[PDB]
Amino acid sequence: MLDPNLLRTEPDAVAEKLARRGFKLDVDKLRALEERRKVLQVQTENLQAERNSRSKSIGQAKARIEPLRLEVNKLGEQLDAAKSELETLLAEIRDIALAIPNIPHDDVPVGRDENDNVEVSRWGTPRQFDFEVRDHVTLGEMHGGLDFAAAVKLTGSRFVVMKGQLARLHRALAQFMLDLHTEQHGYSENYVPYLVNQDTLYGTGQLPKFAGDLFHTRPLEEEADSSNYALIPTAEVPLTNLVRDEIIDEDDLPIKMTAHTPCFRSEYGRDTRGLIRMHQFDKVEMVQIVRPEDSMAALEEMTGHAEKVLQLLGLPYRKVALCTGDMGFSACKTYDLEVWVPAQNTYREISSCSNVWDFQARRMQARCRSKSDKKTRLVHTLNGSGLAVGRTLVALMENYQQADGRIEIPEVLRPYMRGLEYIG
Amino acid sequence: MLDPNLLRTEPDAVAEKLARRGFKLDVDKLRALEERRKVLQVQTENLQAERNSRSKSIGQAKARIEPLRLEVNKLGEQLDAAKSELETLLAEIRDIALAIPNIPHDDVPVGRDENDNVEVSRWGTPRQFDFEVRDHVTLGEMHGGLDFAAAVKLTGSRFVVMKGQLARLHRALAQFMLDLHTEQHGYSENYVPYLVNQDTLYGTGQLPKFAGDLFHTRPLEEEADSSNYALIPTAEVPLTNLVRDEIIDEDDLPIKMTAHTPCFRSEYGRDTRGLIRMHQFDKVEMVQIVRPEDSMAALEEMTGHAEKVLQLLGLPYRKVALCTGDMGFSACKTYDLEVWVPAQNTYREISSCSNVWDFQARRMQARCRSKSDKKTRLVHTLNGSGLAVGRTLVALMENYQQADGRIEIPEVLRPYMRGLEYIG
Ligand SMILES: Cn1c(=O)ccn([C@@H]2O[C@H](COS(=O)(=O)NC(=O)[C@@H](N)CO)[C@@H](O)[C@H]2O)c1=O
Ligand SMILES: Cn1c(=O)ccn([C@@H]2O[C@H](COS(=O)(=O)NC(=O)[C@@H](N)CO)[C@@H](O)[C@H]2O)c1=O
Ligand SMILES: [Ca+2]
Ligand SMILES: [Ca+2]
Ligand SMILES: [Ca+2]
Ligand SMILES: [Ca+2]
Ligand SMILES: [Ca+2]
Ligand SMILES: [Ca+2]
Repeated sequence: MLDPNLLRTEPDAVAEKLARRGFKLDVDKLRALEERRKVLQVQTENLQAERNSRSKSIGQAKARIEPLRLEVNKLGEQLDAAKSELETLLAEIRDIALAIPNIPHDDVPVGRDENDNVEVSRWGTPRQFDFEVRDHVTLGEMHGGLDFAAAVKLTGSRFVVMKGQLARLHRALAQFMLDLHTEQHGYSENYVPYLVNQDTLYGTGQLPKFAGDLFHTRPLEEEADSSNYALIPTAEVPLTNLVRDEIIDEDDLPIKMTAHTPCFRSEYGRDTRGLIRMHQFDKVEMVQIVRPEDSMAALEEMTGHAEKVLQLLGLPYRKVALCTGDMGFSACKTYDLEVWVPAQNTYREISSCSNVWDFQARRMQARCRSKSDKKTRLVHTLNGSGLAVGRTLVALMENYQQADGRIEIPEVLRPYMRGLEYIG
Repeated sequence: MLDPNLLRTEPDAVAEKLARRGFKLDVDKLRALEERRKVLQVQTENLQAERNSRSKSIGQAKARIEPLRLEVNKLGEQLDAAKSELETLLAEIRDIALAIPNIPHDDVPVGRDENDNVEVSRWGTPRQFDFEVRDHVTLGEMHGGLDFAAAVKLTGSRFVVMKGQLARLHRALAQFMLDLHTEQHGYSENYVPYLVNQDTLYGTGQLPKFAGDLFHTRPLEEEADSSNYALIPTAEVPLTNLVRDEIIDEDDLPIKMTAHTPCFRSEYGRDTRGLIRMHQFDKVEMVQIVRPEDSMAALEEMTGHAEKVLQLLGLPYRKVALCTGDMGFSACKTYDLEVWVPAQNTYREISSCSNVWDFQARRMQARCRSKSDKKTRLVHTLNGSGLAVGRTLVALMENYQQADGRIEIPEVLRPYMRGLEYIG
């Protein structure tokens, strides 16, 4: 959510910044609804005042009454109707305001799509192979460790069953990422719900615009009106909402959180084969709750935390600053890490690191204050993959493959694999 | 599913064994539907034969035809109607047969409920405290590590947010269990889908009788008729279904599988406070696919594997043989492990270990064969908690608490906690 006062005082300037994302704000419709809202607000608050007054006239008459009793019930009918009308108009203005993406930061290059994104840095040298490169799918079949057909039988398409040593390697990856961020990077570990409510989804921006990208659960019989849940598309959703309706002491900031969770999404034709696009995938998420003036330094730090995973694993990658047209809804500034994928002869996204500014903090009412201060202010929120675990397994398998199909275990993972050097 | 031939040849003996579970099989209704089914089966298969014959009369006439063309379309109408009627009757017989629980094994003591269960063994001596025992909820609040209120905000009741060192301890527990079973007990590790289809749920016995105990997901827009899924209530569901529609070589048995997953259930008034009853909980599951003659020896072995977790963690427990009236739907024989819970002054279930016999194997069409053999036979299936991770955390916190609220880390977990001796 954008600052309502910023929409009221600078709508054409807001519209101009949003135009860079390819988003067209309907200033006229929004203005026409807001002008009508002010008329109905006055009518309603006048009705509220007259009802409260005639109610008080009854209280002093019933102590010192049917003609006044009928008048208060007639006024009560009219006010309830007036409030219902105003609330429908408020919901309509809300539907527009909550579908507005975040204003891009001035650091963000202007562009229409992913082809306009700018490479910032590059690390490592993609390996030169002495044999024909096998993809992770072929390697998974050779070890009998990645079974797509069994997952179609159990569930359907875009699911996988991992078996044996490759399942153990996938686990070792998540353990290594969690230990790195909690031991070296200052993140606190968390176990979170994998099902969340509507308030949580509005808070981080999945609602109202991206309901179709979620798996929704039908309400429970014994919880009929309180269990309309959705599976989390990322640990960012429950972790960021931990500060919803909180006033944090500024001395307690930054709040750095990490979690390892399955991620459920329903986004065809693109990446039909393998682990790249899945309905369920594991991801080690990093979330930072910071002071408004520290968010840009925190973005650089958190991106470096995700880069450290790829460097210790010895996986060559490139760092890309996303353009205005390729950014996600909540982001004001994003860096993507793209890992070398040998069988695809290109770099593929493995992490997305964002500064959300006060966008989710406004929706959530997540505030901070210095003990002295007469008023609070909204915090800033940041989130980044450190990393997507299935895509790391793809990168690891393809980059560490041996001529016979054996997978060399990266040195940093060997302590997590009981010192094992090769799979197979 | 029970053997259909066993219901046809010994219905009163089947009914008598089921009576011990408190289940009343309607032999009369089942017999009346089956007698009618045989009448409709003859009528239909006669219509099939006459349609196939008159179709063949057209093929030889169109080479050597309207009076015969009208006759085949009239017969086609009648057969489609006859098949539709028969299929409705088959579905009705199926609804009864698929709601029949498993026949108890003769080893199982006869009883009505949990008060008729028999203690087999006991291990360890419950600790005597020099202070008032705090429950895990109070201990969680003291460390700031178990937050129920934040989970209500994120989702609703029967969810938890674990923060910091207690979240790390919960993870260390699951890592220790997985390593024990894969390194010492001969189980192969697996990554499974946490959403499953209707076939999978029928296969392990959740369907048709326990749909209300599940969280169901609404179908996806782009997968309208193939995505009616439910969240898994246990890793037993996807793991056991891995052998659905398979013919296994008997030399490849036993197939021993393990997985660590969240478990989603919707079962009020009982265990309102804490981690004992939750909508989401982690569990390390053990599944065995064995030869029919090895299932009873496998039950003893798998129960010992779950006991080994509690012994290495130094958690006193009791082993209980469940009576006929306290067994779960699929089980023919079950042992429950009940861990000492200091704040409750009793033993509480932490594991349920079952021999399912050929019940799920029949539903799934999971078979085995010796290379010589002219026919196959159904395998046996077994499943057991090694263990429920949230309930292990309860047991660990309460049994290892210090006077000031500090949690002593059990010796076997110290390598999984970087050598840390105490939380706090
Ligand atoms: C398997 N798979 C997918 O199917 C889709 C995405 N990803 C990876 O997830 C990373 C993070 O996704 S995101 O870009 O939408 N950003 C977030 O979720 C934020 N909370 C930051 O993590 C992508 O970069 C993909 O690599 C999959 O792995
Ligand atoms: C948190 N919580 C619950 O809310 C309910 C049960 N449990 C534990 O789960 C164990 C296994 O559940 S079961 O008895 O239904 N059996 C199975 O699911 C089989 N697949 C074997 O694991 C119980 O023994 C409870 O300890 C919870 O922890
Ligand atoms: Ca501080
Ligand atoms: Ca992106
Ligand atoms: Ca975001
Ligand atoms: Ca063998
Ligand atoms: Ca039980
Ligand atoms: Ca069972």
